[PDB]
Amino acid sequence: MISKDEILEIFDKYNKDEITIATLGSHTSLHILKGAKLEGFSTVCITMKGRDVPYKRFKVADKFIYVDNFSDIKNEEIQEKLRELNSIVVPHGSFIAYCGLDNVENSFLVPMFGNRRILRWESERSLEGKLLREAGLRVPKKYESPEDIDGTVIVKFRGYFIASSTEEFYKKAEDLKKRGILTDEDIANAHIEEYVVGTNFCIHYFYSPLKDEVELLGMDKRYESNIDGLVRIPAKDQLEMNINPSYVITGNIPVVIRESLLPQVFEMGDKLVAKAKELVPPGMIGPFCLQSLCNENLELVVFEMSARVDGGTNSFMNGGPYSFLYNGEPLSMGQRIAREIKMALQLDMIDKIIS
Amino acid sequence: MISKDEILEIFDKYNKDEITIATLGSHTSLHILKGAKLEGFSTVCITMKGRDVPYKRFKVADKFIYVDNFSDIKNEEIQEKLRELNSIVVPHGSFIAYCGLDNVENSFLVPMFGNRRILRWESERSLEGKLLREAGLRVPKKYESPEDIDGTVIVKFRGYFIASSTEEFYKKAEDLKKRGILTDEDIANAHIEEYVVGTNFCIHYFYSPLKDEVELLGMDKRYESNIDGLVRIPAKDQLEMNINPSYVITGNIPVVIRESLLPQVFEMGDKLVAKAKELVPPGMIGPFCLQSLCNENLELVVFEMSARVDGGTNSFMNGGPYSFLYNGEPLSMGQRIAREIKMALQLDMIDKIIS
Amino acid sequence: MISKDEILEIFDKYNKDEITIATLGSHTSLHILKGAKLEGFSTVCITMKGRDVPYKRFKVADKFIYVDNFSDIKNEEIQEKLRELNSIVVPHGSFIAYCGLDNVENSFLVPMFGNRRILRWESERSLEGKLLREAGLRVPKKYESPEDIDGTVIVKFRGYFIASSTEEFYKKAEDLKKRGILTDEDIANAHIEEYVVGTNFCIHYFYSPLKDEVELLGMDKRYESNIDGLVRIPAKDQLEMNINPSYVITGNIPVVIRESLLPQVFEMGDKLVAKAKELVPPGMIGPFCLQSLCNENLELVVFEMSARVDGGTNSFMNGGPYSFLYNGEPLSMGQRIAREIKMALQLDMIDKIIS
Amino acid sequence: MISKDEILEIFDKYNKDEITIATLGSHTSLHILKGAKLEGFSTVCITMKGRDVPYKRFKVADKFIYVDNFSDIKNEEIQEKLRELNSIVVPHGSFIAYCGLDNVENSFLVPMFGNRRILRWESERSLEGKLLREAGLRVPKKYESPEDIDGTVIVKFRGYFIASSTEEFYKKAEDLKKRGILTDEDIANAHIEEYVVGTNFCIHYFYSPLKDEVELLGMDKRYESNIDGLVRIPAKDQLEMNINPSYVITGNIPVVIRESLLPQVFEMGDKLVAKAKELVPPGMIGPFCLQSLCNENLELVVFEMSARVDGGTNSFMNGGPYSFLYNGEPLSMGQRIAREIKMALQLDMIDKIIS
Amino acid sequence: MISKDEILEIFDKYNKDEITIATLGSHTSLHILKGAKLEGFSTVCITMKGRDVPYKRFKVADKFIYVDNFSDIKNEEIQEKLRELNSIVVPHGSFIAYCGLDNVENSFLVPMFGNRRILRWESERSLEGKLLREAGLRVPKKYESPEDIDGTVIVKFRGYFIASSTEEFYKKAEDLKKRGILTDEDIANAHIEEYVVGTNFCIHYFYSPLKDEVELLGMDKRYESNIDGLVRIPAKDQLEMNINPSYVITGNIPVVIRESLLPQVFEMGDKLVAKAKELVPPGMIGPFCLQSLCNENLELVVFEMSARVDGGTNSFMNGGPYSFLYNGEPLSMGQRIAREIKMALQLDMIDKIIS
Ligand SMILES: Nc1ncnc2c1ncn2[C@@H]1O[C@H](COP(=O)(O)OP(=O)(O)O)[C@@H](O)[C@H]1O
Ligand SMILES: Nc1ncnc2c1ncn2[C@@H]1O[C@H](COP(=O)(O)OP(=O)(O)O)[C@@H](O)[C@H]1O
Ligand SMILES: Nc1ncnc2c1ncn2[C@@H]1O[C@H](COP(=O)(O)OP(=O)(O)O)[C@@H](O)[C@H]1O
Ligand SMILES: Nc1ncnc2c1ncn2[C@@H]1O[C@H](COP(=O)(O)OP(=O)(O)O)[C@@H](O)[C@H]1O
Ligand SMILES: Nc1ncnc2c1ncn2[C@@H]1O[C@H](COP(=O)(O)OP(=O)(O)O)[C@@H](O)[C@H]1O
Ligand SMILES: NC(=O)c1ncn([C@@H]2O[C@H](COP(=O)(O)O)[C@@H](O)[C@H]2O)c1NC=O
Ligand SMILES: NC(=O)c1ncn([C@@H]2O[C@H](COP(=O)(O)O)[C@@H](O)[C@H]2O)c1NC=O
Ligand SMILES: NC(=O)c1ncn([C@@H]2O[C@H](COP(=O)(O)O)[C@@H](O)[C@H]2O)c1NC=O
Ligand SMILES: NC(=O)c1ncn([C@@H]2O[C@H](COP(=O)(O)O)[C@@H](O)[C@H]2O)c1NC=O
Ligand SMILES: NC(=O)c1ncn([C@@H]2O[C@H](COP(=O)(O)O)[C@@H](O)[C@H]2O)c1NC=O
Ligand SMILES: [Cl-]
Ligand SMILES: [Cl-]
Ligand SMILES: [Cl-]
Ligand SMILES: [Cl-]
Ligand SMILES: [Cl-]
Repeated sequence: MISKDEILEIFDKYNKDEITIATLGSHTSLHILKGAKLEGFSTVCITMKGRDVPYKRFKVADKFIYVDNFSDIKNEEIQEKLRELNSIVVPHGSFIAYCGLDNVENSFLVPMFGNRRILRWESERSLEGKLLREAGLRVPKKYESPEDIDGTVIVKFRGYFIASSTEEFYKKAEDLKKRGILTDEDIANAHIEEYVVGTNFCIHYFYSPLKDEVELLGMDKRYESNIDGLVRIPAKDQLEMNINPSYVITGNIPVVIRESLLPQVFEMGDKLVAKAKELVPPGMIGPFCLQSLCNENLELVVFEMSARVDGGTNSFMNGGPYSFLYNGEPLSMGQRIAREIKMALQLDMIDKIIS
Repeated sequence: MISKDEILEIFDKYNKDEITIATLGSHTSLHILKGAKLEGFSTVCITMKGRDVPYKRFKVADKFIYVDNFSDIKNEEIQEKLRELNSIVVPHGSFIAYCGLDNVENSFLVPMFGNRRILRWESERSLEGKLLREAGLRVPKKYESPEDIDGTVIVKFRGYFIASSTEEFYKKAEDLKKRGILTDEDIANAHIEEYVVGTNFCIHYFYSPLKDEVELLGMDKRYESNIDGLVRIPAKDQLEMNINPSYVITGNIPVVIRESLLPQVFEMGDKLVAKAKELVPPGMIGPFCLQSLCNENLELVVFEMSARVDGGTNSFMNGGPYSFLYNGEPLSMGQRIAREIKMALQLDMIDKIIS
Repeated sequence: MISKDEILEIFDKYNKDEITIATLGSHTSLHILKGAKLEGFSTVCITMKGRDVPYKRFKVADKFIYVDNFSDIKNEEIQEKLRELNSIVVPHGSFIAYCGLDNVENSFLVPMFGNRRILRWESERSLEGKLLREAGLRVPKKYESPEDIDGTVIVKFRGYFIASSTEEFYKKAEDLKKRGILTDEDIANAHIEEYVVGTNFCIHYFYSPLKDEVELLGMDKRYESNIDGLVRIPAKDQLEMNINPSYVITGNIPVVIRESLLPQVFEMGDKLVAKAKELVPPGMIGPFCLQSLCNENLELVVFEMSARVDGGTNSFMNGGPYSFLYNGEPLSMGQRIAREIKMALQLDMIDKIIS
Repeated sequence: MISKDEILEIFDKYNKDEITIATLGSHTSLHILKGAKLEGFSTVCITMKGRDVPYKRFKVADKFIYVDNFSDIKNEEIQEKLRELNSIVVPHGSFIAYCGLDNVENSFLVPMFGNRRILRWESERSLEGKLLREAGLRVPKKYESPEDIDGTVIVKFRGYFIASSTEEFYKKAEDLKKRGILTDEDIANAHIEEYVVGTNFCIHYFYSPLKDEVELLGMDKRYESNIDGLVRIPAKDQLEMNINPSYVITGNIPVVIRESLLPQVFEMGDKLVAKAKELVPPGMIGPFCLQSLCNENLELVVFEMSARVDGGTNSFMNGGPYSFLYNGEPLSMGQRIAREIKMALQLDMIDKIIS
Repeated sequence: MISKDEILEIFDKYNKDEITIATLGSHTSLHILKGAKLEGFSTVCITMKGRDVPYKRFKVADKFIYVDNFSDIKNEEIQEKLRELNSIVVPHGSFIAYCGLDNVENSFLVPMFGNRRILRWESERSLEGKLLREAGLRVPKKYESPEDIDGTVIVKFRGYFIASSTEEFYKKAEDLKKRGILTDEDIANAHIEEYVVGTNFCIHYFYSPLKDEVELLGMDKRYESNIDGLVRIPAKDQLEMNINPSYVITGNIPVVIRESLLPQVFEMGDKLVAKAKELVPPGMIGPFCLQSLCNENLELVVFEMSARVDGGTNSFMNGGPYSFLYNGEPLSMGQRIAREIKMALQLDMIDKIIS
């Protein structure tokens, strides 16, 4: 429901000499907050007892807003403190979850960097797939039912698994059932897709509304448990084990793509951005991620996407190979975001970047 | 054919107050170009429609020379524009390929950073092997024919494969034949070598003719498709698949060697450089790479080498652990190259570094 | 035996205007030395013929103390040169080994950064396990004998191996016996523990006595041979091989943890530090490492620890994502150590950091 | 005559990927050019034999356009080279003079940073005085004729002189006549004004059209010959001399104002800018200078002004006390100008800053 | 009256995770505030309508506390806002004046950087002279009455004047009387001292309680009106004028002393600091200034001193020749102060630096 005009009129009651930057103490905040500081902003970190330390030892947050549980960040109490601090909020991962995405779309009355509406088109696999499909991006083939399985597939609902046949599907579905990890409910709605075999590049872009431009900021590959520990076990020993792959994100590892694939990489960000404009105006605002896999035909296949800032950006908080190129600075995505805010304020174009 | 005296006399007609740096928009250019800019140079990027974007959004090239296809970079038209811009060319990967290595050795009349002649000793496995062998470097054992196969071997001609027996060789050779990936022609000339099992360090060195010194700039490990995606599949599931490993370079990942192996690492660069002096004078000039594997006996075995700048340097465009040590700067290899140029110009020693 | 008062009285005869920083040319020294230089210190590198080059080409050491073999660093001759240079020694890895840990605890009369006593609690698996256990840290389950083996286990004594049964244990123990890699002596004392399956984070902390605070400096994952080369071989091909995993450290790869796990990460450093205070006063001083594995339940399990600086810090000599956050500098662990020294000298608190 | 639309249509035929920055090798160019380089621009310096060295040894210009005499910079030949290089021209001091201000206002068909029209309102004392007067700025009292002289006055036409009476006026007018320094022509048009006695602050501002804001960049005091050498002679000795003060600008000396006078300083820039908008639209664009004198009542009296960049900015090419405050950078005025250009290009607002 | 224990107990109720730095928008604040920001602090500027602009355009203050008149900064309302923001106050010049020094010594209940008590020993010429005299510093000779005048003297009470005889004294005293500038009241209390003829060095020191050390930060020479404008008038013309010298501080100019005089310069800071310890414990804390004159015998004579930060530090907000030497940074005095605060907080030694 949340209107833009409704948000622009909250921002107007804002002391424009004292715009702070706020976000939740988790996910990507360290460099969101550090990046604000580096751009001259004072930073507000929503945190809680037990989860505050890293924001305290990294000296990255000027003001803390402590909650009892991160769940409370939907409360009017917290929204008020945030408005009283003239904070623009930088959403992420974790913020959407603890706040709840409905609360974010119509209950969270705090100005927010980026296109609010577009946060749903990422929460929903149908919307996400629509966008990537309509944008004209390579996605893994979808499979309506386990009977369609005609190659290796991955099956999504931690409870992930791999299958090369309909038979293998239920064999495994059953396994994860008789072990409590999967309920017949999840198994019914199971999303089955082509298992793309290749190299992982989670590619972090920044669309600048001010500059009307898609920028490449960086790239990481996921570091997942247990899978990445599983495959570090020799095949002989893996076969002697009764173990299921899990794919819990635990970290990220820096990587750079082959330079001749940047034209492809940029086109992918352009296309996505150009279609998101039509489907969810104003479209992709600020940071977004294409989580892709490079098959052996040097084709990047997008198996997931983020419409906010993605966790992999943590791999370059001190800047990386790509973010450096612009101005030879240790530029993080957090800071890149802070700059857009800064510059928008300075050109009186805050309406191009908040919602 | 291209003479040095012939090149020095092209460079003389050059406005020495306006030396630019040129290269082709691909492979390693981003930091070749950015590194020039950082050293005060104005940069020329040879590019083409559709492949130009990343050099435009990274603001890394002052002048573009657009071609219809990168193939045209052999044309006299392009050579002239380059000479008229007082450009020293920085070769790479991609440049050799689109230009063609014959054209580079006797048809490309533009001054070029590094030892021109030595670019062949990298194109040819016989020369390369000679050099590494004569330099005194550990290389994987070669195998004349599939009958000699007495361990695990890798077989080179994308169409790579692994074999642990003569039988397995043809079994697989056939596989890649009946699937169009390999023609009996490639299979006949198949290069078979010891499969070295260990950790990948692509080690980037810089020989400075001015300083007469081998420098360590950085290290990456290859990120290859589909192999690195293949091995991320659990053994159980891999066995249920009918899939062949491919080894297409798609990216690079930063790594540092165990410090006690740097003496070995430096000796390897010294030896290579000292033998390349005798075999292909003036020898290794500027950037070169030993693509090695560290076996469990902490011995680095070189399975490949580059005599120009290697793609892995992209892993440290914002500088890395090793390039930092010299002056605490975010030093890339591109910039290290620009500096040599700069300094050579300033000491009037351009003849120690171009050809 | 070495007393603190005994060490403080060596340091007093020191020219406090000329404190140098010394360490051994290996392990982590490059950034220990570079970090000293960056903090204004003059640096002393103990080296030897053939192992000196990298410290010479990296221009990181002001004075070399050449030995015939690194073994000699216990000699009174070397201790004297070091005292005459007013050097505080920064221990590491390699230093403990060549010097010998007994020699370090009671024969090495040179001031040393960090808690001397605590270097043993890392050399001994019983002490180490006590500390991690008492600190309240997750460790892999221990197994008294091969008969207790009831899951996958790893077995430690290069000569490492994996087992999923008592039968498999001896099958493999025998293998490594009949191949000379393992003697019945090692096999008897074999340490058997739960094979933790997950993502490797070697987490580098710095306890500051001055600031009384645990800082997070960085993280790497080990790059080991042959294992990490072994698992890069396709399962089908691995099965056709007769090859044993080895786990020789050859390098390190940068990684960042999922941000929501930093509270856990910091608590682990706090707990360790708080227990080391009681067990080995003054406790953990300066750099220490928890070498952990993140299981799929996002629990970090510590399978090893260093009480001095760990080799992985080499992954961020030009600084990393975490070290950056403090002051936006390319901060290495070597430099972080130099700073503590510097600052201790300046506040006249050298007794909080040497021993 | 020169139209804006006329200029915007020259700029359109410009390759927007290759905008260079050009100016004349003199006056303030060193930091105009260096500041461009630092912002990523390639720089064009118009120079001539004998006057080129400092731009060559400072490595500040990528391309030189040599003229026979700086006078030629009006020629169509030079305008074409400049248009072909996609150069935006940055006017100064010296450029106006050698080019001639008429040629600049209607004959110089090269895009130019800042408000073209406003360059006249600085060439003419009547316009200048109007502006400062209408802006509401303190100026020294004007004196119609030598008979009005009722205090100390300075008299302007090198040929300057000071008078405290009508009698003294002609006494001195005669002196400079019978010595050839002044012709009866100059003496007739002599401008006579109140001699303001106080401290010199030449205050360099930057109006940003993008940010719609007046910024304080720096301050210098003039270093003039012979006056500043004259007054360094003891009074006793000066009286024994027959010497006339001259006021030839030879250099500049850095100074900072008393902080409590910055509100006054900023108001002066605001007022000037706000009136220049009405009188000469778009008004003051970019760099301008109020050359003032602080009387003992802490009132700043403007005795001169520049509507382009003023020579004093040379006092802070490595940045100064005020330019630092914004981002802690060594920010020069040249660079501040380059940034505006850069940013205007990036927001597609080149029409707010060229003419 | 204000107690330390009384202040330490205000600071305890402070959120130690959110210490801000506050001061008054004037005098030296720009670099006090900027220096805080650079050290990670969030900054509070007390300002008022009309005087706020420079702190707004320099983006140097995160939070403004607007007053109706700077006088109000004594109000409990303002003290509360400041305590609620966890602000340590950095006194200066302007702050003492608007707040009133009595209010500062016993009515201003906000923690304050430096030794509170010592602010009086600077307000009073008797205390100041005692300190400089007892410290063992060269001061100009004092003159009890105009009859003692036996050389050139300067006479202090804007209303300053110079005299070389008793006769000249009253001649001039009368002049400034019959012109309203001096009342018989001021003339009675007139302070008469030796006119020291030499070069002005206002020398800015920083005593660090943490480091127990006097540091040299920088040096400026005063730029005063009308005197410095007066002496720029030729002697002949000055004699034709009826003008009185005034000495209103309007600005500052950077200068460096002859290096061989630094031993003297440092001794002067040591002595002052060592005597201030005895006379006003804890003594000189943080920034202080010796405003001296170098006579021709290379002896520095202190004619004034500041016990807080002096306005001349504005001459090096981007750092200067001396502040650079420590760490090669553009270190201002504001930042040097912020660092002491930072570091004191980090070593839990806030009691060594506040009062
Ligand atoms: N189509 C696919 N082919 C191969 N691996 C995949 C595919 N989709 C996902 N994965 C692996 O499983 C992990 C979880 O996938 P997914 O849940 O889609 O990403 P996320 O949970 O981060 O949105 C991915 O990081 C990737 O490594
Ligand atoms: N002797 C070998 N042992 C194991 N792996 C190898 C060997 N040679 C090559 N490889 C793997 O195959 C990839 C392709 O090898 P190669 O074609 O020699 O390198 P490039 O194509 O980059 O010159 C390498 O990056 C390496 O990972
Ligand atoms: N409990 C475990 N589970 C899985 N892998 C392990 C375990 N312990 C060690 N390893 C692997 O074997 C390597 C050697 O382990 P260890 O010898 O304990 O470390 P280090 O030799 O560096 O002290 C580790 O780097 C890790 O990759
Ligand atoms: N009204 C004045 N009172 C005192 N000095 C002045 C006055 N006007 C000019 N001067 C001095 O003479 C010099 C030349 O003045 P002017 O010619 O107006 O400046 P410019 O030539 O730089 O435009 C100035 O730099 C200043 O030092
Ligand atoms: N003893 C002296 N000899 C010569 N000049 C002096 C002397 N004392 C002060 N002055 C000049 O007069 C100015 C005002 O002096 P004073 O009022 O003592 O300093 P402040 O007002 O800054 O405390 C000084 O900046 C200096 O230039
Ligand atoms: N790559 C990362 O480091 C990363 N960390 C967290 N996420 C995502 O962030 C969301 C919330 O993060 P968390 O559980 O740490 O609060 C999760 O749905 C997870 O998919 C990540 N992935 C993408 O944002
Ligand atoms: N490591 C890398 O990122 C990398 N990228 C490209 N190359 C080599 O560069 C040559 C040309 O590169 P490309 O196909 O991107 O134009 C290829 O033969 C490839 O082996 C690479 N390897 C070595 O130069
Ligand atoms: N991770 C690393 O790069 C690393 N390099 C060396 N070490 C340890 O350092 C010790 C001595 O090192 P070296 O063998 O290079 O002299 C060894 O016991 C080894 O376990 C390492 N691991 C931990 O310190
Ligand atoms: N302050 C300076 O260094 C300075 N240098 C040159 N100017 C002005 O510049 C004009 C041209 O300079 P020049 O003679 O160096 O080419 C002159 O009218 C002179 O008044 C200066 N003053 C203002 O622009
Ligand atoms: N040197 C300077 O720039 C300077 N500016 C101001 N002061 C002193 O500061 C006090 C208050 O300053 P103000 O009048 O700008 O608010 C005055 O007594 C003046 O002597 C200065 N001198 C010493 O602090
Ligand atoms: Cl992102
Ligand atoms: Cl290379
Ligand atoms: Cl460590
Ligand atoms: Cl200006
Ligand atoms: Cl001071």
